[PDB]
Amino acid sequence: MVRIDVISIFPAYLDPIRQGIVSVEVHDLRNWTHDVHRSVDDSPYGGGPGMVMKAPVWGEALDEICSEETLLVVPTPAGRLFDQRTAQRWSTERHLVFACGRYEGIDQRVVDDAARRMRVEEVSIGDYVLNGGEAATLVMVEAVVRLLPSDGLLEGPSYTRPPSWRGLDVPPVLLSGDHAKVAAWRHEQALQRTRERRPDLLD
Amino acid sequence: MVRIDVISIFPAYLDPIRQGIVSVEVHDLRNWTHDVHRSVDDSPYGGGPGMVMKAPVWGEALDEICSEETLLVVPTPAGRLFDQRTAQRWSTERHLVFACGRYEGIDQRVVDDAARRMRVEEVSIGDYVLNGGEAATLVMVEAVVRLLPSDGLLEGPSYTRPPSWRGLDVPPVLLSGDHAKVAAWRHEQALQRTRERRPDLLD
Repeated sequence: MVRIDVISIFPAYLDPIRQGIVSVEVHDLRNWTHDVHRSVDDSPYGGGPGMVMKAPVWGEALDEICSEETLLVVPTPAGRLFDQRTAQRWSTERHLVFACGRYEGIDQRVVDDAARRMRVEEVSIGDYVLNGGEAATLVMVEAVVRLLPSDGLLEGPSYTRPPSWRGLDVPPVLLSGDHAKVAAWRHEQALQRTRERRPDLLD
Repeated sequence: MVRIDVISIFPAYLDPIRQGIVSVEVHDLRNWTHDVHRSVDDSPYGGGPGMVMKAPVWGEALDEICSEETLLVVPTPAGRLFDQRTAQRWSTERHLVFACGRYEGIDQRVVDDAARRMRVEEVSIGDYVLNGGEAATLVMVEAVVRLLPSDGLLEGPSYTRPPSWRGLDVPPVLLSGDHAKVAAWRHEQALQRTRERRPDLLD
């Protein structure tokens, strides 16, 4: 079984996660503050365009939630790219914890301190800016949980009934179901589409 | 104002979207079926590992929701990569529609038919497999809506109080707040981190 914990200051963002192989629980980071403010952020050393999430609050939260077996994931645009190989690899773990940052991110010593007792990976789901880690966590959790109990080319187009719709016909090779003919046409289609859309996959 | 419509067979997945500049509305694709089954899929022409979403159901739904000004977005792993430039570009539109596919995707003639009357973009948020477009839509909507009323390097680490926590000290240059010194150290840090984590950003 995989146990998954998510720590966020916007726990309600993680409601779709719910939509004995996996266990999920969402935690409000403010539960580990000790002031009337329930403050989780403070000014950046050296100056900066926003606020940085406090290390003591996070340290206390990870002290409680994590053990030596935990794989701590930190969603951040400064991280390594998430991909299908990572999702598969994470699917073999027994405890995943997602630390969702807000504002300009989390004090770096959080990750350094945590790395003393567990494994930590800083990852980005893509080259775009979000308000925080929550949406990225939803994507990575979905990608992992679905793996629980021309491959380098894009998928080509798929078709179903009817054979003709609004003037557009299904390619006849697909209707004349010779397996060799279909596969050849599909590899041609996958090739052209990869060239058109993701030439980097060929370099 | 940007009007955003999302069409899905799992509309409840889009609840966090709610968390006069933007308008959001989620639609259940099954509302445009006309059979007791409320069937949205059928067998793939030429054979395939799963089912393909029907073109008539989708055509009817997009007939109702889209107009000539609509930018139709189709989340799919066969699409162009979503990035920050796309998010900015989409933020200038007046009507975004997200067509969330399930199973092996949507009959390709849906996109071809739609492209007769509107602009259509097939996009992927990253190189990983999800169960459907819904989670990707949450990511792209967040990325766009937040834009409404060493740049090639990763962000380096950020620090806030205290100056020493659990044996780990904030780099002294950040405490000795010379703006020139801070910036130089930060560009060095951003450089090394990009090299370590995303060498492709340098190629």
